[PDB]
Parts: sequence; structure tokens; C-alpha cells
Amino acid sequence: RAPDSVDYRKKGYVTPVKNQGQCGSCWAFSSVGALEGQLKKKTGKLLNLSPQNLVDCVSENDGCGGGYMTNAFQYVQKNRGIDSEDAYPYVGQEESCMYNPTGKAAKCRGYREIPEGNEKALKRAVARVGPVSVAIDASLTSFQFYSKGVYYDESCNSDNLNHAVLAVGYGIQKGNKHWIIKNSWGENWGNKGYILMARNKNNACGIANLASFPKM
Ligand SMILES: *[C@@H](CNC(=O)[C@H](CC(C)C)NC(=O)OC(C)(C)C)CC(=O)N(Cc1ccccc1)Cc1ccccc1
Repeated sequence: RAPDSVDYRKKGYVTPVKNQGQCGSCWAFSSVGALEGQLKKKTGKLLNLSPQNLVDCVSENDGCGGGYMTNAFQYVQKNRGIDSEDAYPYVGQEESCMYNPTGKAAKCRGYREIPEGNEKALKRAVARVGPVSVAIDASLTSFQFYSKGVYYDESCNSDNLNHAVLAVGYGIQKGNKHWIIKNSWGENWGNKGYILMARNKNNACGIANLASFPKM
């Protein structure tokens, strides 16, 4: 069995919470979070990678109009690299692709998908691999006002995925099982930019419906 709780923040695999601003770039933050995890695991280095690189250059995605993490990992593969945040800083508006090989800070050898709706497999992937990119319904007012505790809302729609976040761990808070979720809505949203989302409550908010992680 994988451990009963895992928190990659404790192991230095997770960079500070970012703010996407007025740009539908959640998919780009999710993607860099998962690549930042694999980079810490494989090199021992924790550094901010470049969401802007993905926003401006993933031509299969729609920049500030939205995107998929799988598309981003395929781009980092084909492109033979992703820049550091330092070499390709975040603007929060879509600009023409300015990828600079000099600033390359990680590569990607492909990616894997979690079987759709399978929270057991998502748990094993987080334990075995590290932080995993996930998609959720974040449309509910209850989501936007989250403060503390383990978030569950029966009105959450697992067939309405509209937001990309990062599962950096999982655990059990006073008997309530959860996913530890890094958002990209700033340090002052939720609990310092994080939300605990209900785990093993019938794929709540579709947490295991579009999960993926990069190979490195
Ligand atoms: C970030 C925008 N979402 C996406 O990119 C989705 C991610 C999938 C994994 C679900 N993909 C998508 O829609 O791609 C296509 C190709 C355009 C279809 C999520 C986000 O921050 N926002 C969306 C949202 C909508 C309702 C309630 C909560 C969140 C909010 C947002 C939008 C624009 C600017 C800033 C924030």
C-alpha cells in the first residue's frame, strides 16, 4: 500500500502559490507544477518553471482562452525544453512565442493519464510519482469562498471540468479523507492558496476524470 498520507510540500517538491491574473492559464500553472515536482525529484533542484512559455507557445492550447495539461507536456517534449520563470517571466496576457533555449530548465519525455474516474490510481500515482495535474469543476460559489476543512458540495459536477490544479498530496483530516490541491489564484485565496478536496466521495468535482503527470 502507498502511505496513508503524502504531502510533497514537506519534501520541497512544490514552489510557492502563483496568481494567474485575468488569464485562463490554470492549465499552464497545473502543467508547470507537475514538471517542477519531477525536476525536484530527479535533480534535487526546486525552481519556478515558465507558465508564460506554455501560454504563448503551446499552439494546440488557446493561451488565456484555456488548454489541456497533456497538450502542454507534448509541447515541452517536441520543443526539447521549457524555460525557467526567470528566463521567461509571467505576464498574464497572451504574447507571441518567445521560447529561448538558453533559459531551458527542464525537459519532458512524455506523460501518462490516470484511468478516468479512478481515485485509487490517482492516490497511487501521487505516492509513486509526485504532484499530479488534475481537472475539477471549480464553478461553485462554495469552491470560490473555501477557507478550511475538506471541501465537498453535492452540486459539484464531475462532467463539467473547467479548472486545472495540482494534487501535491492527500491525507485524512479528523477522519475526512482529502486531496491537497495547489490553486493558481494567489496566496490569499482559500487556505494560503490551497484547498483540501474530498477524497473517495464518488470522484467529487471530477478530481480523477482528467489527471496526468509528465515523464522526465
Ligand atoms: C483556467 C481555464 N481553464 C482551462 O483552461 C480548462 C482546463 C481543463 C483541464 C478543464 N480547459 C478549457 O476550458 O480549455 C478549452 C480548450 C478552452 C476548452 C480555469 C480558471 O481559472 N477559470 C475558469 C473557471 C470558470 C468557472 C468557474 C471557475 C473557474 C477562471 C478564470 C478564467 C479567466 C481568467 C481568470 C480566471
